[PDB]
This record gives sequence, structure tokens and C-alpha cells, in this order.
Amino acid sequence: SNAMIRCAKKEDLNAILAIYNDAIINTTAVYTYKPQTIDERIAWFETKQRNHEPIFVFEENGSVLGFATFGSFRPWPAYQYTIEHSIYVDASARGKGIASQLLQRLIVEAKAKGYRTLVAGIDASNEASIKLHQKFNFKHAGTLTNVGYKFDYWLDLAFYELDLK
Amino acid sequence: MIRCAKKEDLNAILAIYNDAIINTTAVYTYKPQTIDERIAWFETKQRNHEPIFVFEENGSVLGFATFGSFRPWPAYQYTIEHSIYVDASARGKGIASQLLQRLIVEAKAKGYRTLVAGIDASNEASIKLHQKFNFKHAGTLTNVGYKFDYWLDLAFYELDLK
Amino acid sequence: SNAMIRCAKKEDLNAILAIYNDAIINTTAVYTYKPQTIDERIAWFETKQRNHEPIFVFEENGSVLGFATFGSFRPWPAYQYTIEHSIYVDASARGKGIASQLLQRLIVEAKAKGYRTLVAGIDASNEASIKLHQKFNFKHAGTLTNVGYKFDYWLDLAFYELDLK
Amino acid sequence: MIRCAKKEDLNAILAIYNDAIINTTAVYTYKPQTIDERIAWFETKQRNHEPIFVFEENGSVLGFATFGSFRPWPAYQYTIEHSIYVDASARGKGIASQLLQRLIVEAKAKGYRTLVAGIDASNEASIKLHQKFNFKHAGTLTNVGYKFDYWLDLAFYELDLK
Repeated sequence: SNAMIRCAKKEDLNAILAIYNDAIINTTAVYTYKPQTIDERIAWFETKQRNHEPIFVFEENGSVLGFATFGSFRPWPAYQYTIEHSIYVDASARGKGIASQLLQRLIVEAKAKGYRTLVAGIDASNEASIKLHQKFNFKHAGTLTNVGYKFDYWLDLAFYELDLK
Repeated sequence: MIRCAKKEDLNAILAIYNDAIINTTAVYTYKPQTIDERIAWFETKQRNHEPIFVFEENGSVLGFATFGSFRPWPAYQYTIEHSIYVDASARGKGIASQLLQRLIVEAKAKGYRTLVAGIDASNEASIKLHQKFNFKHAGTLTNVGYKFDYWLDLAFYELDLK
Repeated sequence: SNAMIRCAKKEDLNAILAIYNDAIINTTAVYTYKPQTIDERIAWFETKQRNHEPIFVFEENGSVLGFATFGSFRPWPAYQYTIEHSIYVDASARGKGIASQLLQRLIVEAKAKGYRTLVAGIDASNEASIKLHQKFNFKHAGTLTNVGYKFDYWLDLAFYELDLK
Repeated sequence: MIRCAKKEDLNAILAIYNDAIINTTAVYTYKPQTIDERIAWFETKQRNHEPIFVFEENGSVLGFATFGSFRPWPAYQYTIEHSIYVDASARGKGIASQLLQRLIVEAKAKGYRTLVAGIDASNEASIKLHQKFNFKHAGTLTNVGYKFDYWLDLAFYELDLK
């Protein structure tokens, strides 16, 4: 039972890709329709590396079972102390507290880099994610109704926020 | 008259925008925009077929308005975020209201479902205006911005276009 | 500026009544239609006294500007460590932090009496109350839709909860 | 057969109820009910015109069900909370489902808007049953109950009767 949270590396990308694409195909966790390609994912990784944005993976028994990152919330200079994060856990690996460990690590990194405000965009249907965020003292800041459309129904996006100060 | 913006409008638009940058929390930016960035913005919007409207009176552009993507993921397809800016010397004339009205007309015509405004929590006139046009307060993100040495709260207001 | 939070007394009831009835007439803060009578309010007070349930008032310059209490959440013996509270502030006295001071006092009393769980039933429209409760680390536990009917529209009741442990 | 309960049913009902008190988290009560309290409950429900249904088979009451007030304030007028109890020896027979079906029929006929179930978070069969009848999980209150030396979570499930 060799389990560890570490920064992601290039050799992780394929695993990461699979996880992400599963989420695209089966859930509203990603407001995307088409599976991402490996080149798109590699460009994403290189861009995160250039921007000094973290990517963490949860790895167990040689397998990447989850990943997490943060970056810009809205693209305007005065949002500089605000970041938005995302967390994805393999569907075969749920119930193991992997999301919780990833979020914990994200928060420690966010505090160490001096950000003020951490934002989660969570689909209103994502009950486990909402519960997890409430556990870490995120406050529900609002809900934008009918902002998304997927699987033939309208989607509501809830914003949760943590004051890192 | 409210008409679509043309390249010849750009300088005036820039001025309005930069005033808002320098003096208000209406734009979460610190440094003035340059005319080159504005021109690039214009051409990009022409390319994306996003509308830009100006309010013109006595040959002078007194306000402008536009809408575009709210968040950049494909499933946000039917959601747009709008922006309105009115010349500081042209307040009180109902310009922002006429622009918002025009934006809403354009948004319905193009088949969008949801129109979103990010309004600074202190912009009470804008809030009152959007309430008047039946926008609902969707929420408020606190301390999301930082300008003029203080923390800024962003209120989200939404209109269902259906 | 003589301001104080104290336990309520009989001589407070008239003031309390007015506040309550204002809330009945103008808001969804009380799922009641008809104004309460002074005898009903006195019976309420006597009952709270018999049950050792607290009633606090915020008093300033000789005037009761707010009141607050807690009691049973659901009537079955196994809910004994759970209480539900309510807070009412005079409409002429809003924005003074009176609700916040009352809630603070309620929480200290709840902890001192060994309860585990404090519950707020808040109308989904009551934004100030929701914000106040989030401030004191209540978690939104759920929302019952169309449970109430008042002023010709359907009402949603949100539950917020604080773990007192 | 599912019929309205009669006084002669009460003893059987009591047994069922008390079993649930003694062995499960289905009733947030510690001590067995007495037949006097049950009779008072029955007469009170007759008075309030609240329905009580029993599932009867081979002359034996194998389950019962009822609904009544959810919260005690006038504006909760169109909301009811229901309860279903099935004999422990009569599980697997679809009794709870037939009772719920009957309750829903009765609730619509009487013009209620919202039907509410308080279900212990560990009662997975009840949850699955209510999901089957299109109840929505409205929320969960954690640590609201205490029984058998542990903390209990109450899930609320709701059906819009319109």
C-alpha cells in the first residue's frame, strides 16, 4: 500500500488524460463535450510549467489515481490574488479520501504562494464535491443557473470560496 | 442613436475605457489600455461575430457595450457575459439603460439562454439598473479583486433570456 | 448608547410581540399568516420558562431592538442533543450587528448546556440571515422546496447546521 | 389488501412500531409505546382527518403507514410528512412500496403540494424505495439523532405532488 501525493511529471500525463476524459464522457465535472487529446494535455502541462502553476497527483501502488491543479479565476490583473482549483479522482478509486488529500495539498500550496481567495466551480449536482468543500470551510458564494448545457439538460454552476487569510 | 461600433469609434471607446480603469472599480485592470490592444480587441470581436454597440449623440460616442464568452469551456455555449461603459460626463442620461436594452435584444436574437453581469458590489447604480431589467442576484464572490489598496467583491447578476 | 444583551423578562413581551408580528405581516421570516396575541406570547414565555429554554433580548437606550431563542428541533426523544434557534431584529434596527450578537449568545448558551447540533430553518430568500449563519460556520445541510406558501408564492426552507462539538 | 386502519388493528400496529423502536433507527424514540398512547394517537388522527392505512394479508396486519404535519406553522399547510412501517417478518414482499403508493394517491387527492420523508441515512432500502418513486434527496442533517450509542444522520426526501 505505497501511497503518496507528489507533483505531476510528464510520465503521468497519459494517466491524467484518461481520468480527465472519463470525466468528460460520463459526468458534468468538465463542461466539455469531446475527449481531450494527448497533445492538448501535453501543451496544458507545459503551459502550467511556464506559469509556475502546481499540478499534484495522488499515486498508489505505481498508479496515478487522481490529480489536482489551480490557476487563474478570471483574466484581469486585479484578480491576481484569486485562484480557481480543480480536482479529478479516478472513478475506480472513489471513497478513499483522495479528493480530500488533494484539496488539502492545494490549500497548503495556495497559502504558501500568498493567494487570498480560492474558488471552486462545482456543478450543483456534484454532492460529494460540495460536501468535501464544506468540510474544508469553503462558503457557497452563489449559483449561476442554466449556465451550462450537457447530456440534453441545463446545468447550474455553484461557486464555493475559501478565504486563505 | 445606438449603432454598431466602427473602427473610427475606437479612440473614443479607448478614452471611456481608460477613464474607467484609472478612476473606478468597473474594470479589474490597473494600467491604461493602448490603442493597439483596443484595435486587436475590435478585430477579434469582428472575427468572433460578437456585437459591439455605441451610443452616439451630436457626433460623439458617449457609451459602448458588448458581450462575449463567460467561461471558456464548450458547454457554456449558451451563456454570455456583457459589459457596459458610459462616459463620466454623460451620466444621468439613461445611456446604460438603452445599451443594456439593445444587448438583451441582440442576445435573444442570437439564441443565447443566459446573460451574465459581473458587477462590483459597490456599483449601486449598475445593480439598480440590472434589477430594473429583471436580472437576479446569483451570488457574490468576496475579496476576489484588489484595487486602490482595498479588497473587492464581485456580484454576479443573471437574466434568463427564455 | 447604553447597549446590552440580557435574558428576556415579562416586561419585554410587548416589545417582543411587536417585533414578531411585524415579521409575520411583512416577511417570510415566520411561516404564519395572522398576528400573534399578547396572551399567546405570554403563554410562550411561561412555557419557555418551564422548559428552561433561553430567551435573550438585545436592548439599547431602554428599547428592546431584538430577541432570540432556541428549543426543540423535532419532537422525538432521540433528537435531544439537537436544538433549533430563531432570531428576530426590529426592522428599524437593522445593520447594527444585533442578529450577530444574538446568535453569538445563543451559541455560547447552546455549548454550555451540552447540545451537539444547532439548526436554523432559514427561508431561501433570507440572504442576510444565510450570510450571517455562514459567518458563524453553519453548513447548508439542505433545502426543502415548496414547503411553505405565503404572499401567493411557494416558499423553500433551507436548513443550516452548526456542530457545537 | 390495503385498507384504512381500525381500532382493532391497533395492537398489531403497536407491536410493529415497538419492534422498530427496540431494534432500529427507524424511530427516534427509546422506550416502547404503550397501547394507551397508541389509542390516543389513533383518535387524534381520526379527529384531524389524517389517513392511516394498513396492509393486511391472511387476516394479519403486516404493515402500516400514515401522514401528518411536517412542521407546525400555518404556512406549511400544503406539506405533509409520511411514515411507513413493515413487520420485520414480512420484508421482501413489496409491502412498503404498496403503502407508499397508496399514501401518494391519498396525498394528491387531498390537494397537498409536497410530501416529505425523514429517512435515517443508514436506511438504504427506504432510500432506494423513495428514489424509485421519484423523491428527490433534499438534504441531510448530520448528528441530529443519538441512539444505540452513536450519532444519527437524517436524510430528507421530497416528492412534488403537482
